[PDB]
Amino acid sequence: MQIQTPDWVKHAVFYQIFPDRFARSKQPRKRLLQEARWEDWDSMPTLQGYKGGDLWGIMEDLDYIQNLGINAIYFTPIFQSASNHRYHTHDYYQVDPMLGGNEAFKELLDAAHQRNIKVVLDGVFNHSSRGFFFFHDVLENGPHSPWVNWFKIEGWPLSPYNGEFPANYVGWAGNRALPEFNHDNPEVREYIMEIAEYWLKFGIDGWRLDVPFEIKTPGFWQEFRDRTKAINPEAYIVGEVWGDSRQWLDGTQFDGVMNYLFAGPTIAFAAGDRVVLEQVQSRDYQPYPPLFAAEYATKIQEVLQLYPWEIQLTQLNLLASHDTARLMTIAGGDIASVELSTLLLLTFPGAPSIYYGDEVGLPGGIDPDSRRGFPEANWNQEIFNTHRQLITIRQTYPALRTGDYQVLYAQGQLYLFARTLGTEELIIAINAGTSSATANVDVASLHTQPNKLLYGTAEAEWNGEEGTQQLSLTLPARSGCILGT
Amino acid sequence: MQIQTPDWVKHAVFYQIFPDRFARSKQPRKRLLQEARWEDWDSMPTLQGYKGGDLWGIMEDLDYIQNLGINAIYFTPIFQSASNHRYHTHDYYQVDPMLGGNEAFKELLDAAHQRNIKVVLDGVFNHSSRGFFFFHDVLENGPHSPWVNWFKIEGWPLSPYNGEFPANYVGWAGNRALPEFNHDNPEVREYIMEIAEYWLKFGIDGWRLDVPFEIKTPGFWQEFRDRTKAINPEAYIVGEVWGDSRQWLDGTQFDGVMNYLFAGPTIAFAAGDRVVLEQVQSRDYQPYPPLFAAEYATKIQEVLQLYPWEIQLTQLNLLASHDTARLMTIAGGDIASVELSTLLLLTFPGAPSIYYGDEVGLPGGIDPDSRRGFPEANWNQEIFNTHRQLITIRQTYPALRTGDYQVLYAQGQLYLFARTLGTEELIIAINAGTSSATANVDVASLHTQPNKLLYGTAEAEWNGEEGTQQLSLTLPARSGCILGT
Repeated sequence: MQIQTPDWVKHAVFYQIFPDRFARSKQPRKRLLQEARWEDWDSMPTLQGYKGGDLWGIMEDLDYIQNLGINAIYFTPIFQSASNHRYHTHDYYQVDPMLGGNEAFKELLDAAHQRNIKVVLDGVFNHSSRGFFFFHDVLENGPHSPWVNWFKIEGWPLSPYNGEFPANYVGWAGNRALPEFNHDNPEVREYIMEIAEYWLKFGIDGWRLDVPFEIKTPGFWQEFRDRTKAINPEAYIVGEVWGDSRQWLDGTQFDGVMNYLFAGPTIAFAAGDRVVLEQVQSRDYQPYPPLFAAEYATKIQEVLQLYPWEIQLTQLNLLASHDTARLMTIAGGDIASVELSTLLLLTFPGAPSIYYGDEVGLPGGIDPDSRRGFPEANWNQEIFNTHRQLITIRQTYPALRTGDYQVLYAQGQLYLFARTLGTEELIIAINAGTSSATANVDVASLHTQPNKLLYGTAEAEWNGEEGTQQLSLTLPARSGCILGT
Repeated sequence: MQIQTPDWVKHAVFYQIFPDRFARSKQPRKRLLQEARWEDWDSMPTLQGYKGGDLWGIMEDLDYIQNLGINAIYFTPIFQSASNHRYHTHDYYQVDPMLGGNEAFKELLDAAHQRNIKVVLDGVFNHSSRGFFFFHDVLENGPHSPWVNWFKIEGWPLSPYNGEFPANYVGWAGNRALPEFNHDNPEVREYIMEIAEYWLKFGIDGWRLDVPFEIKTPGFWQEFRDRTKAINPEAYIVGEVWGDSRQWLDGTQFDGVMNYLFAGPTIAFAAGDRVVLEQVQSRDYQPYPPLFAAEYATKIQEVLQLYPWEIQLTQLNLLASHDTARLMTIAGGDIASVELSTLLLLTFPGAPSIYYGDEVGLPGGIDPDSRRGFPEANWNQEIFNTHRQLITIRQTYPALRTGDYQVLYAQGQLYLFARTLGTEELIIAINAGTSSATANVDVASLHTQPNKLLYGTAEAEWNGEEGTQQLSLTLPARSGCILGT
């Protein structure tokens, strides 16, 4: 049973979207009352002047997305839930009406696919909301309810909304809004597995798993993988696990996780002291303290020799997420830190992921509604071009996607590694220092001699003999470059 | 715009069913987890040994139903709601999973239709439940919720479950479990109209309207009729209104109501003193005090000259309902009262309705779970035959369905009326007394002379001259009969 992971993931460029705040469509939209008179429309305020984003919008902006060069988008939760509480699932079998429901989602899906762009959804199965039917039945029937043993019910009576009282049931992180499921209970296991299957049949391209480490019922995720893969052998399973994910990466559970273990160090190194350290994020990743090329190298090599390589190729690398401060903001505004990080991210083994906004420099606070961006131009044309250029490159050269990863130099604030697939070899260098740097590396590992600047505009590109290759590289302060040919 | 009402209703025999307590199917049923392993089934108790009724059952017993001679069944609420709280709608766009959901309902519908039997559903639109999505959003978002103006919100904060506090929102009959809608709000009007349309397209045969008199937003039910009739010109609209329904019976709203104004008197007369008078029912109808033939005649004639005749023909006559004590029980056990009432009901102008169980004598208390019957034999073969016989007759002779209604005699405890359509005339007599009775009526209204006992076995069937007809009828105590030919 050799380990296998979706090959399309291995060459994909992900784009994480927050649909409620990404884009609202143009032409009139029968948001909720689909069958409503365009005459009585002015009579219905809520629908007539709806504000936040919908799937319509996203679908309409598919041009922009694809132009950036991202071939797969993956959202937060989009199933039916109360406003700005998308994680308090109310109904898993419906897309939220305010987003356009199943009808709109269906159109986005089809639209994205004709363009050959995948779509992954965020599954929240550790807990739901008070309105979730079965919980409701329990709240409406107390002890006499048929599904009391579907949740983690402490005692009675329950105070789901009051506060000054106990609710005698377990809520995610001690909250009475996220009633936790009793995953041990096989019936629950079944209901969930069916939700996964339903959407896969619906035609979605895989699952993101919210806080999948909270669900510890043995055998769970393996079944989740079988029942999922059964429906679609090329479906992508990604757990949002911040930290050592070896428990779920033996090849029988997830295809990979959102690699925060790559995010922290990269920023620790790429931004170092510049890291704001209020926008952390310090449940999620450790982008501190600042690292030097040698510390980053040892840290990165630790990360890379941690999971089976097939999984490493289907890891979802990132620098920002809905749960964290945007990139431009976490770097105190330093463009350099943004260009250098993205450079490492887009040249790292695994699937790179961009948080909508970062390709444009859009800033993002940590909490709350210090966010927002429907991400009006209203950009940072510099950093955007970095993003689009780097993505083309990663799509132009195969070694950057599935090549190997070998550190060549790592001293002071200068870091050089090589991505190599077959005879195609590339050298990537990062000057995280403020002073123009220069390194003489013994590149005896390579079989060729990358001497063309595919990106980065660096100097000291002097090589030499062939018996035993020798290289001298000089890069401007706070810069990076890709060498090829 | 001449008044029109569904002609099929005019010749239908309705059967009111309580699906949760009518019949549970036989063969294994994947009740909730449709896609579940038959191996892990013993692992899922709730589904493995489910108790109460489902639509499967009903569908399976379609033979019995059709054998009784009922051609149209109509239920209580069956949409998603908490157990034994079917009126606390949680989701109008789903049949309750415990009943078999949309998948099972679909099969019953198809099955009933191939047998040429209609199906009407109970619509509860004046209020829902705490779990109803939009209410939930309001409970989860308080003042900041987008649909606060979708309900009747008094103030803040709300205590939807506590009790010792106000909930600052209006609940049907001062209850905090039935959050009332703001029908004035056009958006609400729209959402509802769409629910009606949805199910009609789904292929249901009309709507029963729960407490439709509580929804007083002007123009409501007329729109409800247009949008409904548009989808299906032969759809049946019935309001559950106990009392003078002239407000909704002008021909532009309902096709008729559940005629409690016929139920009360009929029992007042048919059962008189025998009426238990604890099982009333004394929000619903006035089956008291006992009436004499002359009081019943004047009362019945008042009822008949109350609505346009087209509506009278599509009125839903009844003697019992889910909201009231069964017939056999309300008559203290007196079979006579049961046979006489059914006789009047099945020979009255409009659509007759039988509450499942009454055709078998099954008893029914008023509250609570002094009910039940999956209605195991376990019958009353006498009263059943009365029911089946009388139904055949009503289906055999057209005058009993759409004929006119003329009182001939009404003195003491003896009542005689005639149903006449074209040249087909029938005489119906009721001896509500304990002593064999006899009447000499001047039947100069008739053009014929019904002299054959189609039912009832009575005596004194002596007629006479033709210039001016004269009739003498003698019936045993507590008896009735139908005369024809």
